[PDB]
Amino acid sequence: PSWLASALACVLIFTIVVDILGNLLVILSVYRNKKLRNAGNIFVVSLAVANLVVAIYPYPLVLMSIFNNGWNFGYLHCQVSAFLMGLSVIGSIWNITGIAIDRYLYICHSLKYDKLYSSKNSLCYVLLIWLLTLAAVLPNLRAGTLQYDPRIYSCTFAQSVSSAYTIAVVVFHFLVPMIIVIFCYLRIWILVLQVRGIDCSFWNESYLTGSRDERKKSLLSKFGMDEGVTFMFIGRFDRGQKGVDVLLKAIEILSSKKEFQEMRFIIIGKGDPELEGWARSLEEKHGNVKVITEMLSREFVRELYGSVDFVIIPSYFEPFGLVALEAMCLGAIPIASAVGGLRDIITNETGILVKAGDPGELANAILKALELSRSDLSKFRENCKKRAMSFSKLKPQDFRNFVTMFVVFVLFAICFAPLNFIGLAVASDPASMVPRIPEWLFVASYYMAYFNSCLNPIIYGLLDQNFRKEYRRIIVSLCTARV
Ligand SMILES: COc1ccc2[nH]c(-c3ccccc3)c(CCNC(C)=O)c2c1
Repeated sequence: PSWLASALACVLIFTIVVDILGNLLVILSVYRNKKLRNAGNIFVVSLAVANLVVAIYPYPLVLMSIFNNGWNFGYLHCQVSAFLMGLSVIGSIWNITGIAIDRYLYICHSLKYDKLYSSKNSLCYVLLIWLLTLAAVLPNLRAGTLQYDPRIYSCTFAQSVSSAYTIAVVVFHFLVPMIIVIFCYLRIWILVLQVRGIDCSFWNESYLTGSRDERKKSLLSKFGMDEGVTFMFIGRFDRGQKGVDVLLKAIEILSSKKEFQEMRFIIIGKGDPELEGWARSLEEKHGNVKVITEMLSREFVRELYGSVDFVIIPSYFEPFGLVALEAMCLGAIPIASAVGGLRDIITNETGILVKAGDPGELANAILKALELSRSDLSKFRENCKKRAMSFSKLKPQDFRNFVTMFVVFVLFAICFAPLNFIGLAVASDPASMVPRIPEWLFVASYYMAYFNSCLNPIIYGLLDQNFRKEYRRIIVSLCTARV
């Protein structure tokens, strides 16, 4: 239809104008604003340079080609314009990966140190990204996989020339970065929820009265057992979640060992009546095993964390693991499954890590925990506290920039997911699938991808307070005369 042709031209005109003005504002703002002048934003400047390239030479030729309803320029213009569109779109996905790693390394640095993370080698990594993308786009000139597509009025990467090239492009320059970025932002989100989650004004040693040795002697006395190395579990009783069954099997393995006499176990929780029986059975057979099926208050749990020597976390699946942080507040050394969430909290100096679902490896860990002398235990406890303390320090920070960068990525993925999905579909049978795929779907997936080249300036102005203020600062400074 006549309107379908002129509609596409509007989209490109809009994309071009917004891209040039908007990305000039992004590059200006970063070098103008002191807060935006960080080296971690070098990745944002190269991304704006990548976005700008397509609007000066390739996109205006595509716009002219709509009106000509054909390629009226040379084969060389068809090759160079197709090439620079490659450099831009491949450069931008890798630059987005660069930001995703930079930000994940920034949160980790602020957790371990009081000094601000300085992305010192950031400019050196941007030079590797453009060497990586130039290495990926350049083989296409000799392969002859760049040609004109009448359906979208442009010269681009033809997905039907050779399926091997298109499969590799979809795998290495879309799926691989996707997995890396999804991993970076997932690990960031969990660490923010842990920062949010902890309460240092509740889980605080100040509320505990005497000495640790005293508190423990008193706790054990109430339970009717002598002084020993005491271990505690606090969780639901279930087959494949919190792993009280791995702990129960471990207590059985240790009951034949001489070293068991020196051990004390406080198992707290409820759930499977079978796992309740097994636990009550070990309680009757051994006077160093105590089970608490009742529900205890935060206050009493806080006293237990400040008395017991170790907290066992034998979980199969533990997304956040606030329990470990809560225990570390009151100097309880955790022995926990090296699963997600707990591996982020427990460092090698602040606890013992074990492979989930192995009663043998847990039994040996408990034996290793027993062999630790008072002196080693004091440093371990001190470390545990310095680790909990580093989580709560990040509480007043502004986590808005993480959201803006995440939105910049999410929108990139939406714009390019159809193109890459079609890419795969065409790769399966280029001869058969070129007609079998709808024309509206094809034209939409290409112009959606083109539209992405103007989105980042709009996002920065809508979610980042600094970019919003600076955009206005520049606009006025150029349009308000001096007299
Ligand atoms: C591999 O070398 C090149 C070379 C030139 C290229 N130009 C484009 C492209 C630019 C803007 C919008 C859509 C596609 C790609 C991306 C091509 N991806 C797919 C799935 O066909 C490209 C790749």
